[PDB]
Amino acid sequence: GNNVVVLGTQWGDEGKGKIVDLLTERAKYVVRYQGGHNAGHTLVINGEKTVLHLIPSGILRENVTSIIGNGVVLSPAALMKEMKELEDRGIPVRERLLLSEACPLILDYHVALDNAREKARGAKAIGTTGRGIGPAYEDKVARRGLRVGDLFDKETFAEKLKEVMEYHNFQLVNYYKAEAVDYQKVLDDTMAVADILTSMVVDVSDLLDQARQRGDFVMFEGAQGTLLDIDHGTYPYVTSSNTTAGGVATGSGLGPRYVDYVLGILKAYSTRVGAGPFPTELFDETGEFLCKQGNEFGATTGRRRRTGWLDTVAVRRAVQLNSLSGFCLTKLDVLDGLKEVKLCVAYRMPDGREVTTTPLAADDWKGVEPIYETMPGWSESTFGVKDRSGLPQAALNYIKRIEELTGVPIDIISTGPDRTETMILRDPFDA
Amino acid sequence: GNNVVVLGTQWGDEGKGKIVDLLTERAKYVVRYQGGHNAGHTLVINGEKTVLHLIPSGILRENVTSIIGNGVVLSPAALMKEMKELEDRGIPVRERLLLSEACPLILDYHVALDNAREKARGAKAIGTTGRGIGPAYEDKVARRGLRVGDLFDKETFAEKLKEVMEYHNFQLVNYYKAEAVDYQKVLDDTMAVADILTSMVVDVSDLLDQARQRGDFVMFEGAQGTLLDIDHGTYPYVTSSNTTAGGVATGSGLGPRYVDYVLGILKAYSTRVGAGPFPTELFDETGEFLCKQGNEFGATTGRRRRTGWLDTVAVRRAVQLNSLSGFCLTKLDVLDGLKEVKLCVAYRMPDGREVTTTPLAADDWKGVEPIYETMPGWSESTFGVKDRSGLPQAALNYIKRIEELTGVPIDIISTGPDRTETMILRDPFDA
Ligand SMILES: O=c1[nH]cnc2c1ncn2[C@@H]1O[C@H](COP(=O)(O)O)[C@@H](O)[C@H]1O
Ligand SMILES: O=c1[nH]cnc2c1ncn2[C@@H]1O[C@H](COP(=O)(O)O)[C@@H](O)[C@H]1O
Ligand SMILES: O=CN(O)CC(=O)O
Ligand SMILES: O=CN(O)CC(=O)O
Repeated sequence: GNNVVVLGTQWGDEGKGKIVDLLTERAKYVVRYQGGHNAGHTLVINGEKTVLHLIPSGILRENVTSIIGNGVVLSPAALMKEMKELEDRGIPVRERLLLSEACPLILDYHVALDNAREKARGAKAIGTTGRGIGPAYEDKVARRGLRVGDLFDKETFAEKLKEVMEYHNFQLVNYYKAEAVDYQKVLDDTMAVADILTSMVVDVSDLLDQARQRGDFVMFEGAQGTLLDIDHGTYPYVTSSNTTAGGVATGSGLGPRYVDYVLGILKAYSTRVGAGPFPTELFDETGEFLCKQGNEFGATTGRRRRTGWLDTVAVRRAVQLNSLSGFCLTKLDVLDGLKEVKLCVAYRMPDGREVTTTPLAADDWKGVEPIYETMPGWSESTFGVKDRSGLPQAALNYIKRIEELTGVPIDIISTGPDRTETMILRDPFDA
Repeated sequence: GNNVVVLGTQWGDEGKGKIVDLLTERAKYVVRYQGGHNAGHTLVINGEKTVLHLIPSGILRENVTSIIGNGVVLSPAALMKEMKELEDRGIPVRERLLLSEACPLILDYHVALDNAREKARGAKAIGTTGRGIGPAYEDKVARRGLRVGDLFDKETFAEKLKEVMEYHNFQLVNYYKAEAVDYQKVLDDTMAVADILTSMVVDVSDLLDQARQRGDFVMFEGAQGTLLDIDHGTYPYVTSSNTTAGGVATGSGLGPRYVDYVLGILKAYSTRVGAGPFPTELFDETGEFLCKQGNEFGATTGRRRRTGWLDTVAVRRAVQLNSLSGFCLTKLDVLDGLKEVKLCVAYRMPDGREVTTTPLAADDWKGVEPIYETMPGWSESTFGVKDRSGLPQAALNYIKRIEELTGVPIDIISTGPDRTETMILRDPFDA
């Protein structure tokens, strides 16, 4: 399919950046349909790293026009930050990148708010990345926010800005007893980058309609993961946007009927950053082993990531939700050395029932325990293996049972962080 | 296609209820994927009216399970209100209707907030329906809201409720100098309907996955219209959810790849309720004629609706956005008697350019004027005509040029408010 969707089947941090960069070879466009700079999509070409946060993972490819769609909450400061960094490394970000005038803006006050609300939660803190994501999405739905296109008239912007900040500060100071963030300062910072963004502005939905009509290879890149969906996730321990493929047509403008292949990025084991349910969570050396080996530390915050065995149940939901066409198995080599391996095949409900369906809101997950199928590990090395013939029978079996369990094929297998340390058993643009 | 989407191509009030009720004949399920009780979907069977607001338009059909998906913001009070009304007329609402535990709740404080913010806008008021829609969607994205599933434990609910209201009231009283809405009262009202909703709760996304796998006829019903989309609409004069087909997979849980046919409901002329851009707006007898004849008055508020000629440009956007498979032409008989007819074929930009693409945010629409193609009307009557042979050549021509202009076929033509006063030139479930 020309229009391929690559998204996180778990809780984010499955390894999407690498796959977007990988598959972008034949693509003319890469589009982010949601999230913000809360992400940390890491690219490694020949061993040279690049951590992307807001910038689409097709930024290091001459042929690709990277696009930040309307669904995405844009932080002027972060964008400017990333560009220079890439520009200093030979990537003409401004010739490659495009953005929607529809994109919500994230400003100083959104972070202050993001932090007050979090603190306000005491023990019940979500573990948000503290980037004003939550608040930015709020102001939007409220029809009170600033989008990219408001910079079109700096006069009315400053007026609109004064009004909105006037409002937020009363709450910051008067309710949260927090300091007020200054209007003139945020104004000054904003209006100093205004001209840049506005020049990257294009009609994204009309744009993609033309590519589709011509048959161009479009790649929509997701951030976060299925279980962090604002609707379908473990509410309220979720992100503020829709991380399920449906957010593709809403935050890009593409016809829902034009999505061709939904590629699910599946890490060989689970991880979570931020508070929230996680059945297959391990608190033993096996879980610490995964931490040290998969190098599970937040790429935006640097927070230690919680680890666990693969959960085919939370995954099976992701499957149905995104109409996944196939999987890309990431970090399988992190399993090397393990004796026994475990996938979660079902959940034991607190009332004694056994189910193969996940609960919904965070509360509903309470006494839910995991049922596993233990499998033999493999001492052999898997790192860098670019073919199955090099994958040991166990590894191969683990993979197959996963397909069997989910009914979805492991189309690509990633055996290392570098672009080349991978296997494409089926190409999404082909099949 | 089994999975048919029926949505508003304009600004809502195109006549969706009637088409949902119409086409539901072979459907097992009807799903609302967004909106709230801000809608007013009117059904007329043999001349008997039923105004639906939150209840899906497949509620008067024995064979159909009506579903209110997770995208929908649910007002406990409105639901209870509608049910009794239908129950008093022989519709066993509780045996027919199902709802998602994921659904956001709308309470007293959301309306108070909705009204303060509106007032707060002075002249720049949006013209919201004042049903707490805006605020309900806000609390959700904020991860501070109450969803249906919180009623699962009334103890923690009351606690969660106390906290949220505690917060809103400080702003109502302290900022907006408005009265505080009482916690115990809202608690009392809520907990008095708690058991009803919770018994209609089902797993909607898992549910629809099974129907899809079996090949059931599913009907997703939209509310509002394409130009009221929170992202793609005339921001901030929009609604707080996504009225484009992409909101189908996000507020239902259906795989974006499972939508089969997007049916666009197109009224023969335009209308708008609430503030906002409307190029083809008429302020002359022709525009008043349409008002009196199409009986254009808000079905939720009873507000006089603004009228205008058909705008193929605002429509052409809707087309691309929703990947429309076809159109259903509504209210064509309202045109009877007119001498000349006019469709908007392009816009004259304020800088002198001529475009066939619509601007985005409300501001961007400023000096935008419409370019028309005038056509001969028809004195003949069109009301009740169930076939083309009865449609006069002019009418027929108006229809064809519309297809030509948009590149999408008028699959169904509605010649009156009653279920039977229609024409299905192509059935969506068939083709
Ligand atoms: O890209 C990400 N990867 C993993 N977790 C994330 C990512 N972005 C946000 N989160 C989680 O999203 C939740 C809410 O934070 P938000 O994105 O800051 O609004 C917390 O559990 C965050 O850790
Ligand atoms: O179903 C509807 N039909 C037509 N206009 C609507 C409908 N629902 C909301 N609106 C418009 O939506 C805008 C914002 O109001 P909201 O839906 O109250 O949040 C105003 O222009 C409303 O008139
Ligand atoms: O790659 C992104 N991170 O792991 C999320 C974070 O640091 O919060
Ligand atoms: O049918 C719904 N109305 O026209 C909207 C309203 O009354 O605001």
